[PDB]
Parts: sequence; structure tokens; C-alpha cells
Amino acid sequence: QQEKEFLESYPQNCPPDALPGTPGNLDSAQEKALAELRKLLEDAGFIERLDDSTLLRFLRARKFDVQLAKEMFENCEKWRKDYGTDTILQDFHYDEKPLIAKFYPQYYHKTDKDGRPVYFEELGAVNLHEMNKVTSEERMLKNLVWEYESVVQYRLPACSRAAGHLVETSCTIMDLKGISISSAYSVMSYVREASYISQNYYPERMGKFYIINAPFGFSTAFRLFKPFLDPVTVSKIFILGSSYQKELLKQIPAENLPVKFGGKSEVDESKGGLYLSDIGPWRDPKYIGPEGEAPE
Amino acid sequence: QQEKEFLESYPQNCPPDALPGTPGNLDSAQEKALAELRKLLEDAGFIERLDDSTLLRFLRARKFDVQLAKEMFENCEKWRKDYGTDTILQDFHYDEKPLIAKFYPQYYHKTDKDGRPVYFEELGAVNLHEMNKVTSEERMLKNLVWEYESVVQYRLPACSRAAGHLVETSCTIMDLKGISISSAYSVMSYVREASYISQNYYPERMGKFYIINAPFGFSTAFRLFKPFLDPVTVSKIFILGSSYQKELLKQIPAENLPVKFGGKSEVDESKGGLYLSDIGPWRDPKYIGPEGEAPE
Ligand SMILES: CCCCCCCCO[C@@H]1O[C@H](CO)[C@@H](O)[C@H](O)[C@H]1O
Ligand SMILES: CCCCCCCCO[C@@H]1O[C@H](CO)[C@@H](O)[C@H](O)[C@H]1O
Ligand SMILES: CCCCCCCCO[C@@H]1O[C@H](CO)[C@@H](O)[C@H](O)[C@H]1O
Ligand SMILES: CCCCCCCCO[C@@H]1O[C@H](CO)[C@@H](O)[C@H](O)[C@H]1O
Repeated sequence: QQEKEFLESYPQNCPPDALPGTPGNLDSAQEKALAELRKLLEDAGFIERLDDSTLLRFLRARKFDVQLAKEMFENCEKWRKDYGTDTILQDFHYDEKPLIAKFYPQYYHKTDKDGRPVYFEELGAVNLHEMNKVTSEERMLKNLVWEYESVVQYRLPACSRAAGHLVETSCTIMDLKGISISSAYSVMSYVREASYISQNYYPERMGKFYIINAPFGFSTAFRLFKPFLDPVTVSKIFILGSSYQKELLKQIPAENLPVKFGGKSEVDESKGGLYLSDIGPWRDPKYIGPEGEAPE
Repeated sequence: QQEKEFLESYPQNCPPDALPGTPGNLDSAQEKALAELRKLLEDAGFIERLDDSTLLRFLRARKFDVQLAKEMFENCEKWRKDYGTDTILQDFHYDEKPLIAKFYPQYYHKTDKDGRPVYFEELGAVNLHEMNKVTSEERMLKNLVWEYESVVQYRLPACSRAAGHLVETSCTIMDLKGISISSAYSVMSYVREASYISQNYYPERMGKFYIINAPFGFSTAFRLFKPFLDPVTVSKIFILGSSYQKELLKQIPAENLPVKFGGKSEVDESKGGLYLSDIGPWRDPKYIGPEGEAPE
């Protein structure tokens, strides 16, 4: 009575108007696709992470090819064992965070109108040189997986309860204000590594993606490739310039969005404002289940 | 005996390994799609431009929806009547060309390895201010349609004969060396207008598209959207930086590519080198048919 107990402690059906193939909306032969991936994995010795939400995201990332879903699934299970992800919430301590946070922000803050936790990344402010004095790329990546594990174990279940429906994804906002060719080159390895970790071991976890303060050449390229990108990806990716407030306020309440991005949400500066904060439904006693409160 | 005489004066079958749906390769039910669009248009009063190559390009631009092909076809026929395209080769004289060519290059020069005429556009060198003294956007657009009409009436048929196979498309090379946000804004209207004229009244005329000397932010965006653009479009579009020679020499011979782009082709400077030139198979007496030599 632990995983089963956890799964039924929060809503498990995505909203009715959600993309097909998502939990509670799968019907078009995909039910049979789901009820096949579970059989193969049960025989292969696997016991955990076989819930509807999990396998469905694996089936969704691989167009519902039950064969490729097993591959992607085993390969991810291989990775969690090697990397020690299963014990990352209690093994790893990013005690350098207060020291380096200002050079590469990274922080979660409340939710958007769909219940998704909002993740902010001020990539344009990054200062790797000043960061390499304290930490290392390896540790920053451990922090990335540590936060991903907080999202699934604590944040998502709490958000589901607060929104009345599932919520398997997050809403991310990346700020490019301040990027240069120089710093862009200095972060490529971390970005390429972080990209590998999520769309392979955390697929379908992205629900919406916003890039604000994107430079002209960059923003222009998107405006020309729009008609050639699949409609499924243009529904999630948003590339906007210096005028982004109206768009953001259209997805995130206003009382939920930080004042710096055109909203009303203010974090007390006498306890690490925004950068060192982690406030949202997951810190509200009435939305915390049998898994207890997430770490800090 | 004029259009019929013209059509059989040059090869009419695309190479065997070409994209399906192209003349001489259409089979998969598309033959019936072709032999339907012609019937509807014959009843609608249309007499010209009903050859396999034409209608097939219209069917290809609209995924083979015979219904939308008729719409796109009539709408283009409407446009040629209004604009006076049918008589553009003899009505319009871009006598300002020698004066303004240096501010917005534009020139055709020989062919690539597939027989396609190569079109060069040094957009990054554009100087609209210096150009507005002499011409106007309206005239530049008339020149664009005048050149398009030389491509189909003279250039393509000559290239077909020289390559031994059809050739319905052109190979374009756009140079961004020298662009600014400023000049990018100063040319948006011409580019937006020119884009409207080709993919609506000259569809499937683009076979390959190369953008060289693309700025970093711009080039980067393409490298991230690559996996999301359809494989049909990534086969035609190439976005490269300052190192483009190897790629170009891989598509265009070397004796065909101008020295400035990393090749061996040199045009005599005592008669308008490149900018004011128009040399290729269409100026070779042995590749000119009953349509005679193209104008200058
Ligand atoms: C200039 C900005 C470049 C940003 C490139 C993406 C860097 C990380 O962005 C992440 O990429 C993941 C891919 O694994 C997605 O699944 C996540 O939703 C996204 O937040
Ligand atoms: C900045 C470039 C775009 C953001 C990174 C790639 C976007 C999505 O990457 C992947 O796309 C899949 C779609 O098949 C989704 O299932 C996953 O959520 C996501 O990991
Ligand atoms: C920064 C460079 C922006 C270039 C945008 C494209 C401008 C013209 O490019 C033309 O566009 C046509 C679309 O109608 C295509 O059919 C042609 O093949 C292409 O040459
Ligand atoms: C710089 C942005 C890309 C170049 C402009 C758009 C590229 C192609 O535009 C159109 O694509 C069609 C494909 O359905 C082809 O049939 C046509 O040749 C082309 O007009």
C-alpha cells in the first residue's frame, strides 16, 4: 500500500478538452496499446511506474508504437539505476544554491490557468565563469534531476488536487534578456545535456514553453518556420520579443505571475525573493497528500 | 501548333529518383487526380497551361486535393489577367537595372548539378534608401515577375534540354552578409509581397533554397526546429553560417559557381560582372528551341 495509495490520493483524469491519448481521454485503439505495454513490462520483471499516466506518456512520445515504448521505458529504467535517481531526493544537497542562484536563476513559482506549476529559467542572465568557482556542470545536472523528481513526487500531485484534474506537465518560461553569442556558447553543453535528460527520461512533461525577450534574428526565424512545424508543437512553443506581458497574463493568472514579468505576485525579499523560493500549491497543507511536504 | 510545339521541344519527365507526384513519376492514384483537374478546367473555359507539369505542381502544392487545385488555378489565372503578366516580357523594361543593381543584386547564373538554374540574391547588401531615388517597390515587383516569366518561358526549357530531363524548379542562394535589424525592416514589404507572388502564382518552382552568412541567432533557431519541420521541407531548405563553400560546391559544380562564393566561374568585368549578367544554357544556341532567345 504505497504506490497504489499515492495514485488514488489525487485526480487521475486529464481535462476533457485535452490532447487525445492523455489519461481519461484515450479511447481510439490506444487503450489496447496501453494494455499491452503493461503486459510486456510485467513479464520483463518491472513492477513500478506502470500506471496509466506513465506508460501513456511513453506511448505518446513514440506515436503509440508499443514496441518503441518498451525500449524507451527500459532505457529510462536503466538510467535511473545508474544515476541513482531513485534516491536523489535524499542523497543530493545543492547547498551551493544560495551562492550561485543569481548567476543562473532557476525557480518554480505557483501555477498557470491550467494548474501546471510554472518554471522560470533566466538563461540570458547566466554567468558560467562566476559559477564554475563554486559548483560544476555535473552538480547543476544533479540539481536538474533533483527538481524534476520534486515535480513528479510532490509538485504534480499537489497541483492535481488543487486543479481538480490530473496535470502531468509544467509550464516553463525562459528569459533571454542579456544573451550573447559568447554566453550562448558557454552554456551549450549544459543545455544539450539537460535536453537529453528530459525528452528521454521525462517525456511529455512539457505542456507549454515560452521564450521571452528573444533577440530579433532568433524571433524572426520562428515567424518564418511557423507554417512548417507540426500543429502539435506550435500549440506548446511560444517565441515572443520584449512585449510578452499580454501573452503571459493570458496563460498565468496575474496574482500568480511575478511582478517582474508583468504580474502581481511578490515574494518577501527578506527570505530569498523568487530565486531562492519555492511557493505554490505544494506548500499548502490542504493540497499535500501521504507523500508529505517536498524538500527545499 | 504553338504550345504543343513548345512542350515537345524539350524533355518532359523528371528524373526517376525525384519526389513522387512530379511528371513521369506520378502513379499512386495521382494520375487520376491529374486527369480530373484538366476536365474541370476545360469545361470552365480554360485552354492554356493545362500540361502535365503545370497542373501537377498545382496538385502538389495542395496535397493533391483536386478541388483546391482548381481554386488555386483559377485564382492564378485571374491574377495574370489583372497584372498583365502574359505581356510582361514585352511590356516592361527595367531600364533602371544598371543603376540600382548594386543596391539589391538579383541575378541568375548557370546551373547546379541537377540542371536547375541558380538564382542569387544578395539581400544582406540591400540599400532601399539609395534605391528609392531611382525606382519603386512596384517596379521591382514587375522585374520579379518579368524574371519569373523568363524562367518558365526560356530558362527552364533550355535547362531541360541541357540536363536531358525536365527541371521545373530553380536553385536559389540568398546572402545575408551585411543585414541589420534596420535594413531587415526596410525590406519586409518587398519580401512579403514577393513571397505572396511566388508560392501562389509560381508554386513548386523552388527546388532548393540556401541562406548563407546567416547571423548566429537566426542560424541557431533553425538548428533547434529541425526535428519539428517536415522532412519534405528540410530537404529543400539549408541555413548555413560563414562556412558555406563545401555545401555549395556539393550542389553546384565549381566551374558553375561564382568565385566570390568559393567557385571558379568568372564573368567579364568589362560588361557587367555577375550583377548585370545572365549566362547559362539559355544563351547557348544549341539549347534554345522554337521560343527563341530570352530578352535581357
Ligand atoms: C536559447 C534557448 C535554448 C533553449 C533550448 C532548450 C533548453 C531546455 O528546455 C527544455 O528542453 C526540454 C528538452 O529536453 C523540454 O522537454 C523542456 O520542456 C524544456 O524546458
Ligand atoms: C526550444 C525548442 C523546442 C523545445 C524543445 C523540444 C520541445 C518538445 O520536446 C518533446 O516533445 C514531445 C513531442 O513529441 C513531448 O512529448 C515532450 O513533452 C517533449 O519532451
Ligand atoms: C532573411 C531572409 C528572409 C527570406 C524570406 C523569403 C524571401 C523570398 O524567397 C522566396 O520565397 C518564395 C516564397 O514565395 C519561395 O517560393 C522562393 O523559392 C524563395 O526564393
Ligand atoms: C525561408 C523560409 C522557407 C522558404 C519559403 C517557403 C518554402 C516553400 O514554399 C512553397 O513550399 C511548397 C511546399 O508545399 C512548394 O510546393 C513550393 O515550391 C514553395 O512555393
